[PDB]
Amino acid sequence: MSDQHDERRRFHRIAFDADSEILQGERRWEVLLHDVSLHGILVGQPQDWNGDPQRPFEARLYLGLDVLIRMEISLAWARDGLLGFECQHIDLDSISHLRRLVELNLGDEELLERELALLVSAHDD
Ligand SMILES: Nc1nc2c(ncn2[C@@H]2O[C@@H]3COP(=O)(O)O[C@H]4[C@@H](O)[C@H](n5cnc6c(=O)[nH]c(N)nc65)O[C@@H]4COP(=O)(O)O[C@H]3[C@H]2O)c(=O)[nH]1
Ligand SMILES: Nc1nc2c(ncn2[C@@H]2O[C@@H]3COP(=O)(O)O[C@H]4[C@@H](O)[C@H](n5cnc6c(=O)[nH]c(N)nc65)O[C@@H]4COP(=O)(O)O[C@H]3[C@H]2O)c(=O)[nH]1
Repeated sequence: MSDQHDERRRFHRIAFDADSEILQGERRWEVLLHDVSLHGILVGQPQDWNGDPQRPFEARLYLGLDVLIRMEISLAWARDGLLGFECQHIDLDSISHLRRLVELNLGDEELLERELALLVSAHDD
């Protein structure tokens, strides 16, 4: 309840605002994306959400004018109006645009040490 916010996802998720659309079968809907990860996405639940949580969903993100990203995701969970999705497959090109978003959001060398060492608890040592 303090500075732990009960973290359960190894590392945070590049949170930024943008427009996202989800397509499941012959049905499409417009949604706002609240945050994403190199292997997961979070979105808002629209009213026209006429889909079966058991069947897969596809997500398309729109950032730049020439930046169209496509990812295939499945319903992971749903709580308080928001919906989570786990990436099952994503285009090689889309993967790179996500890398670009992560790199730019990263910024550059910094201090706080700890924060930097935190990568230790996950990967790359
Ligand atoms: N089943 C499931 N549900 C998910 C997942 N990701 C998000 N959610 C749901 O969506 C909510 C969005 O987080 P928030 O409350 O705005 O804001 C979050 C966030 O700011 C922080 N937080 C919690 N766990 C983590 C974590 O592992 N990493 C980071 N970076 N922040 C976390 O604490 C706040 C409270 O978290 P919640 O009450 O859980 O609130 C979460 C949770 O109900 C997921 O992978 N699986
Ligand atoms: N970027 C992004 N990715 C998402 C989101 N929701 C789900 N995913 C992806 O799908 C997985 C969901 O696992 P889970 O079986 O729901 O189980 C979750 C859940 O039990 C817990 N967890 C993670 N983050 C939260 C959170 O914010 N709130 C709560 N309450 N639980 C969380 O940790 C587990 C993490 O599972 P993994 O598969 O390792 O990590 C996440 C992540 O890879 C989302 O909103 N954004």
